[PDB]
Amino acid sequence: MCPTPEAPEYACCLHGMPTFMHWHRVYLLHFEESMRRHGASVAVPYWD
Repeated sequence: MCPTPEAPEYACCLHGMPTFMHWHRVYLLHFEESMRRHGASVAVPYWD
């Protein structure tokens, strides 16, 4: 689903380009924003 539903005939995440980072930044944030909505007192941890 990408521009413009239901026309595509496409795939919707941004790889691989400079804005890759950017996109996924947003993505993670979205996730976080939903997670707290169900009572998350914790931000998404990172695994090293």
